[PDB]
Amino acid sequence: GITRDVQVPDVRGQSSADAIATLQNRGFKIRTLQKPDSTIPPDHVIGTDPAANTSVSAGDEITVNVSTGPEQREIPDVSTLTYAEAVKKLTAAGFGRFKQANSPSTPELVGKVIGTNPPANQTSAITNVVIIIVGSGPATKDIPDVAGQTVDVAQKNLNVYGFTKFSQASVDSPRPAGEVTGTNPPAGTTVPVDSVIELQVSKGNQFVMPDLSGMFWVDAEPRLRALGWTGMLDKGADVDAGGSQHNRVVYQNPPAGTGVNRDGIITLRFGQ
Repeated sequence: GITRDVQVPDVRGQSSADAIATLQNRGFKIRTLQKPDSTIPPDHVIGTDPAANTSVSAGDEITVNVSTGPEQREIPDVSTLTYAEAVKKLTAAGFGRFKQANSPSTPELVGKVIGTNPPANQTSAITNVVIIIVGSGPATKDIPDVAGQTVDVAQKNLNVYGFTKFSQASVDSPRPAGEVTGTNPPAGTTVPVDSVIELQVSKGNQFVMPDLSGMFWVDAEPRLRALGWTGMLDKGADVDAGGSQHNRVVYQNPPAGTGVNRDGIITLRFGQ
């Protein structure tokens, strides 16, 4: 006959709080089901389940249908070199709306994704499109080790790398003239190909002078002139000192057999 089960008053059409409050007061329990987006029944009670409207035992669980606000996704982080995973991630994020832009960038960002133009840690809508920019187009390269090679070879190596602008600075060195001492920037330094690279060149500024010891100046003179000597000649006073000194070279300031300065300055003396 009459059910000892109790029919539970419904209060749908108001709010979740009021509905739950009524049931909770009576000792009933509820189950709340959330669904993302408000295109489906809002979090406020518009409808309920007739379980409560039926005679049930006091202390049952009534299901309430709730929806949560608009769906947005926070953008997952991905390795910049892994564009495939990046696009995958936007796709797995719902929207899957992405653009790929290439921009000439600083050498370190070239070759990989730099990020997204909109904030990549923040939320984007499922209808929102994210433009992703990848660094492309380098005009920078790292200069190789170039020391011990000739200037001609050095400039050639630099030109091969695309460094068309070079300048060579020659400084005196024990190292022979022509050997590249090194470069202004060290090896491995990434620089623009359109930059002017400085090749520092060893300048020996020395050439070996042949023996002229104990000979006559009548021999010394044509020999020096013949070898293309052009410097400063020290001819002092003519001194009659005897046979040992007659037109004989007394000493040669730069020792025979070694390298003499680029000037070639020879100090020699003869008597008369």
